[PDB]
Amino acid sequence: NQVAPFYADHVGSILRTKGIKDAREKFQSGEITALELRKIENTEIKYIVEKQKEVGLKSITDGEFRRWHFDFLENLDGVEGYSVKITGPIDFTTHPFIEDFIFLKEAVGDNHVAKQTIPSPAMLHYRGDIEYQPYLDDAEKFANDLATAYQKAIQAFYDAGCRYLQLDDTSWSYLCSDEGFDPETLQETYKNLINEAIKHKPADMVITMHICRGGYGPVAETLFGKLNIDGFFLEYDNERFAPLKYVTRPDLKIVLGLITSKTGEEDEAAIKARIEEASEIVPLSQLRLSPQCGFATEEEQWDKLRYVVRLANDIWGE
Repeated sequence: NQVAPFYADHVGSILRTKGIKDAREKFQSGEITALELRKIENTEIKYIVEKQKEVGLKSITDGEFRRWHFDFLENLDGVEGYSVKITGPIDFTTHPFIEDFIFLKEAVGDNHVAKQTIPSPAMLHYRGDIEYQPYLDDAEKFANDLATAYQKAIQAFYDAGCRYLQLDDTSWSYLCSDEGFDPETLQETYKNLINEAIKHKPADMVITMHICRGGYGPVAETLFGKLNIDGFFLEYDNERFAPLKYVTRPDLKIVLGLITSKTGEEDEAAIKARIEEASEIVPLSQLRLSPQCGFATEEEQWDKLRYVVRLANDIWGE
């Protein structure tokens, strides 16, 4: 048991089955209609919903089967794909992700928690080409609206019954090495953007953040010390526990993605040691396990999940 991210949790995306694979093809082909492709998706999602439950998972997603990033953004007023172009004032009114959640929530039940993933608001700032004149003249203006667009977004998800929302942010990984563009400045615009975006976060709602590559050393100060997020899904390799754990908050749980979700190799004693090492820097009481990223062979997939469930079980629970 648990509340926020569970000892055995997962990023969210799941491998596309052949049903969803075949369908998405006939659609762009012209054989099936948008209003028709949804049904299959509904069947497929339902199939993966049960599987996450049969492996032991407590948090269940829709495996991002309907395809959770630029689709979410391009559905915000003032934004439209063509990357995403910001051509008007950012806003939220009626997003398609609301019914997709209601659907998921339906299939999950009351004995499990529905997890919803959307990109981080800072994902629009970067991968988005600002075209609007005002935002182009005043950056603060852009950040403000985008944050309200998110306050309203989150509220709409909450109202829909979401109690576990995750922000996928792959922007921090960029300013982690190599390189420059805007060093030592983005972490600020972003940290303030994120906190503002989730400023009006209900007490019973959990908002985790997936930092895709991974809590590097640089973006580790403002991330675990300044960011007002509940949990963090950090991914690690087999060969490296980085004292960057500036996490002083006894409620800031950080999920450790020690399970390879791409290859297949994998020692058990290594993971236990690795976690153990982490437990030294930050109490085991507030650490979680999961595979490194979201899955995206099927058999192998769920097997690694039951592996997460087994490990977290014999590790957590004292």
